[PDB]
Amino acid sequence: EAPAAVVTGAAKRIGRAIAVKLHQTGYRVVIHYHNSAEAAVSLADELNKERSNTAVVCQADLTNSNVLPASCEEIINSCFRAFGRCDVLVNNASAFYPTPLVGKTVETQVAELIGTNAIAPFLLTMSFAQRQSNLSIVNLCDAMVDQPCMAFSLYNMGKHALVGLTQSAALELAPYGIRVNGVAPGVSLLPVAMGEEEKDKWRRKVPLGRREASAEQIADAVIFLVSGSAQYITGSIIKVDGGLSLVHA
Amino acid sequence: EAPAAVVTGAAKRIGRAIAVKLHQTGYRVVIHYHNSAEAAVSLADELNKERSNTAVVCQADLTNSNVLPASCEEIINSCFRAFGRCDVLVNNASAFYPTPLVGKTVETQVAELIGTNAIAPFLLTMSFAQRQNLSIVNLCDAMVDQPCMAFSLYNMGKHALVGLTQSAALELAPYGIRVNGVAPGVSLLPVAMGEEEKDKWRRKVPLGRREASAEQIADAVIFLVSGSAQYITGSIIKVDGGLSLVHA
Amino acid sequence: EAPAAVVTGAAKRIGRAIAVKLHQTGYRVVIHYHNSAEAAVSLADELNKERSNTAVVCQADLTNSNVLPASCEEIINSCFRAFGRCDVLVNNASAFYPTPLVGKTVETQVAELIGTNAIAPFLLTMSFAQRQNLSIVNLCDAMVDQPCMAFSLYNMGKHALVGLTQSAALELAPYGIRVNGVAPGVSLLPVAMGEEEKDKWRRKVPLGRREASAEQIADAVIFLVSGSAQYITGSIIKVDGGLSLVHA
Amino acid sequence: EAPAAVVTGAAKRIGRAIAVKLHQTGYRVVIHYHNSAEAAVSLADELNKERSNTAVVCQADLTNSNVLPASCEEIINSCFRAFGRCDVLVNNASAFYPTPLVGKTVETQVAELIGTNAIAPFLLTMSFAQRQSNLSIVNLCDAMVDQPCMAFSLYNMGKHALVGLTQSAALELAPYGIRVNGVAPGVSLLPVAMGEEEKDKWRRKVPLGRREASAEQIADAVIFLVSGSAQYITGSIIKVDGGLSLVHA
Ligand SMILES: NC(=O)c1ccc[n+]([C@@H]2O[C@H](COP(=O)([O-])OP(=O)(O)OC[C@H]3O[C@@H](n4cnc5c(N)ncnc54)[C@H](OP(=O)(O)O)[C@@H]3O)[C@@H](O)[C@H]2O)c1
Ligand SMILES: NC(=O)c1ccc[n+]([C@@H]2O[C@H](COP(=O)([O-])OP(=O)(O)OC[C@H]3O[C@@H](n4cnc5c(N)ncnc54)[C@H](OP(=O)(O)O)[C@@H]3O)[C@@H](O)[C@H]2O)c1
Ligand SMILES: NC(=O)c1ccc[n+]([C@@H]2O[C@H](COP(=O)([O-])OP(=O)(O)OC[C@H]3O[C@@H](n4cnc5c(N)ncnc54)[C@H](OP(=O)(O)O)[C@@H]3O)[C@@H](O)[C@H]2O)c1
Ligand SMILES: NC(=O)c1ccc[n+]([C@@H]2O[C@H](COP(=O)([O-])OP(=O)(O)OC[C@H]3O[C@@H](n4cnc5c(N)ncnc54)[C@H](OP(=O)(O)O)[C@@H]3O)[C@@H](O)[C@H]2O)c1
Ligand SMILES: Nc1nc2[nH]cc(CCc3ccccc3)c2c(=O)[nH]1
Ligand SMILES: Nc1nc2[nH]cc(CCc3ccccc3)c2c(=O)[nH]1
Ligand SMILES: Nc1nc2[nH]cc(CCc3ccccc3)c2c(=O)[nH]1
Repeated sequence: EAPAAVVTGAAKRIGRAIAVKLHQTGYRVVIHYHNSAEAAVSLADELNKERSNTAVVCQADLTNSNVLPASCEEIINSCFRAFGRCDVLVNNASAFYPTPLVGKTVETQVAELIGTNAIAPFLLTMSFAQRQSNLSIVNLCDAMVDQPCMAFSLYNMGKHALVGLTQSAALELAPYGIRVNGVAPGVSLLPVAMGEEEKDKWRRKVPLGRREASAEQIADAVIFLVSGSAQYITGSIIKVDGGLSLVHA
Repeated sequence: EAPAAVVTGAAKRIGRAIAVKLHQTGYRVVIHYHNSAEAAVSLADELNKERSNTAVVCQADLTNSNVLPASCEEIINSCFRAFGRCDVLVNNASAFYPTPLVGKTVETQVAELIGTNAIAPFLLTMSFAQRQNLSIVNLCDAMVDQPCMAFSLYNMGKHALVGLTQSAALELAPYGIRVNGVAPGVSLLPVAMGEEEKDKWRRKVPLGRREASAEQIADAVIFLVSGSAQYITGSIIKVDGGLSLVHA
Repeated sequence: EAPAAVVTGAAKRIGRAIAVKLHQTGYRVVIHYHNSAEAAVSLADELNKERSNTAVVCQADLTNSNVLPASCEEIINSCFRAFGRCDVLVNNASAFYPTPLVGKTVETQVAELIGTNAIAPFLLTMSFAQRQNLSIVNLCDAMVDQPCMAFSLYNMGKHALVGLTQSAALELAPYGIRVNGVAPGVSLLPVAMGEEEKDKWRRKVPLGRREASAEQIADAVIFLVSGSAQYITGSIIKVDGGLSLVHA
Repeated sequence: EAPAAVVTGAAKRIGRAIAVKLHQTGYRVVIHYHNSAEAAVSLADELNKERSNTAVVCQADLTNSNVLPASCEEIINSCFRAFGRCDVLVNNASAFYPTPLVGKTVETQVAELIGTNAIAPFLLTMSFAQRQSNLSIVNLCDAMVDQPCMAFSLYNMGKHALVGLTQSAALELAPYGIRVNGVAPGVSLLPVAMGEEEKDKWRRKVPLGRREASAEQIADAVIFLVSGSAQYITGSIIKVDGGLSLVHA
């Protein structure tokens, strides 16, 4: 019987690449999405045509609120309903936008940036563990946490809290045989609204190849961490940044 | 005239010591409190006896909610109202208790632990910078990489505080605002904790097999706000007696 | 065409497991040794039984001295003489004994601990890169920030090795050479160590309450040299089962 | 009885400013130098003029060799000889030059960069503690240690090893009442050999003030760590870099 994985924000980009690669490893996947309904349905269709009844979709908003604990519990329950088990959780969904210290209200920004990056992963970790072999959780972090982008405090705080969770959950869930790890990209798939000249500026900063990581290169590290080649690894953050975090100003 | 300082959770323990020591150095102080009104007033009385009209109190819940941004804005305004200036912000207030992954609802635990430790300091930082030797000092934790068992949300809150310290230091540097952290290991142990558990933590400490007094924590805060630290920003000073260096 | 790998201290324990797994993956291997001649030769015969002329041995002392650069140049050259190429360098050889701050002379301790853990890896890296999916893997230590009592020089050697990993990754990236690290917590425990002391360390480990097999360490090395890690440089992968996260 | 301090590389720049401030704090100082004989003697004069019998000089090469343990033993002995006590050790002396992986022999480069930045500090710490209130050691580290200069491997390795010494010695010497800390400058007094356009390039990188640290601002952090306001601080490294280490590439 095939193991099952939950991947958050899996409709497109890096989340999709992780969902695809986990499926290619033989996982049945729950494809979580928020707004991207068509891309999520289309991804599940491509994976179900490869192997029938191996991909389902699951809609949930991961913004912080008093109903968020129930939304996260349902995401996890949707895996057990469709596949009868949950072996892997991948915390990939993330809001990303500036919040300068000097549109959306601040309480909305806080709820989205901390909710998606830290609080939902915490509640998803709770539910994953409480619903319970090679069990593992993989958190999508940020290799640039110590060298943050200007005016991204709430986003930076969220990813720092995610490092804390990864270490805290690794310690506490180790007796239960659940490994908690992280993957930290530098520059991978750049924002869609980012101009090409701004893209190349960041590409030129990368020592290894002067380019960004492909989504597949991120998914490769996720797949290593969930495999039997990493059975002793827990509380480890693997940066996949091509040397970006090593370059001085 | 004299510089003014905002200290959150300043009625007792580490906050009180920071407030006293800032006052002794010549600062006028806002003593923020949530539940400890009497203690806050009695501290203010003691400081006002020393120098008239140099200490005020301020009440605010720092739990995460829809009204939190306004509460943080009024704490900062309270400093400008009393003293006409705000030079130092000390983010000391902090909820601390366990949250097992496997009583208070989880949404309330999130609101208090992430609220007091990370979100309130974020909102106070915003208000501090917006209203302008200016410095902010965040009360971190030296055991962030070696967390207490079942203290996930608290650990998440303190990790986020490190992130705020670094981000704020970067963004506020052009404005002349320095942002630093002080990370206690074991200082004044929780009032609830038992003597047995207290002495266990004390023997772990390489330096003197004792805990830090609150004023040893305050000494590091006093250094960071002074002219001796004019070039220091984005730094976190451990005050743990070597505790974080000890293996399992 | 089959790639080639140099593994230092490959006669026994972790280095042997790394040598075996690299060979099983399709690498031709230089098995470096210092004193363990019989074990190194025994491994080479084992591997050459599997595939003919795919393993050679290389004797060198990796203590710091004026002949160390020449020795490291010869180790790298032996891989080219045997196999016509050098694709992978694994710095595994390591001296490990206490050096109290308050037998060997101190200058021998400095030469041995800093030589094997830091200086030889630097000199091997120089010779590796100068001779050119190229990668280097350095054997670090997950407990580098929570060090064993009275192991100063060893801790210094391992800290310096983290420095080399980061510096070489930055500098050799234009050449397409990746430089990474594997950091074990508790793996294969010392040979003469009593099971009672062994169990004290095993009990410290959150994951499974046991030490890492040499094969589990080798697994992270195999991943870092593979095509699944072609964007990974300057990274240090902990294989410690959550040990570095446990407070005193 | 006024306390006594050893400052290595104390004839010029940061080391000199540390020696001066310590003297102003009431310490009697040993001025260690290697080649700056005129500057060291001149400094001892100035300090002895202000307060008689408070300053001596001590010449020593801190390059790694078999005689280095003896040289370090002698530097400490020189403090006990002049002042009858030794309360503070400041490890400031340091060689700083590129060692690309692809003018001196490599063996000489290894000996100077690892010797001065790591090994001599280790042997001085050993000799200091062997001869033993508020006793403390301050190691001059580097804020840019995880974001190193290109082609500075051996220097960077030496500074990394110095962080490890600071933490190891703090742990080990704690039962003896000896605190061991570090100060990590980012951009401070820029090297003499550097061009003025390079200097401005580095100055522009600094978030706080767009300038470098004066030697005195570095000395202020050293003075704090040796004082009674830091008697619970051990194994801590204080960055004095004006936020430089927080700036991404
Ligand atoms: N891309 C990079 O260069 C880079 C660099 C460093 C770290 N990372 C990390 O790696 C991961 C993947 O990166 P990425 O660039 O692929 O991320 P992304 O495209 O910016 O976001 C991934 C998904 O998150 C979901 N999401 C956003 N807000 C949500 C909300 N409020 N509730 C529920 N879902 C929400 C979105 O799903 P829907 O489209 O369905 O709404 C989105 O597709 C992220 O966690 C990121 O932080 C990426
Ligand atoms: N104590 C230690 O050994 C230690 C160790 C590591 C880190 N630290 C850090 O150092 C700082 C001070 O330590 P401490 O032990 O003195 O802290 P504490 O006693 O646990 O809390 C300090 C104050 O925070 C306020 N507070 C708590 N919850 C609040 C809420 N929901 N809204 C508004 N205010 C709230 C309280 O004020 P009211 O009484 O008025 O309600 C309390 O007096 C903290 O940030 C802590 O994380 C301390
Ligand atoms: N085992 C663990 O629990 C653990 C924990 C943390 C880190 N590590 C790291 O992982 C790596 C391997 O661990 P291990 O326990 O297997 O190592 P180890 O047995 O202690 O040493 C490995 C080899 O190093 C060689 N060596 C020692 N001194 C040498 C010298 N002066 N010149 C040349 N070679 C010398 C020896 O080769 P010969 O036999 O031929 O003399 C020895 O077999 C090491 O780098 C270690 O620091 C291991
Ligand atoms: N300046 C900065 O921007 C900066 C940045 C980061 C870290 N730091 C650290 O802060 C400390 C002070 O910096 P600095 O710029 O003042 O250093 P520096 O001027 O480059 O060197 C300090 C002293 O070290 C001595 N020295 C050099 N090689 C020696 C050897 N082989 N044996 C014995 N002594 C030797 C020299 O003494 P003599 O003149 O008598 O020969 C020199 O005066 C250093 O440890 C440095 O690594 C400085
Ligand atoms: N969720 C999310 N989180 C993120 N963290 C970092 C990124 C993109 C990396 C980047 C950051 C700043 C400028 C150019 C490229 C990113 C993203 O695109 N989405
Ligand atoms: N807010 C707050 N935050 C805190 N962090 C740590 C403490 C108490 C000291 C301590 C630290 C680590 C383990 C046990 C006890 C503490 C506290 O008493 N209040
Ligand atoms: N070279 C070498 N380096 C090492 N670092 C750490 C170890 C063994 C792990 C250990 C360290 C201290 C006490 C018990 C077990 C070890 C070893 O066995 N060999």
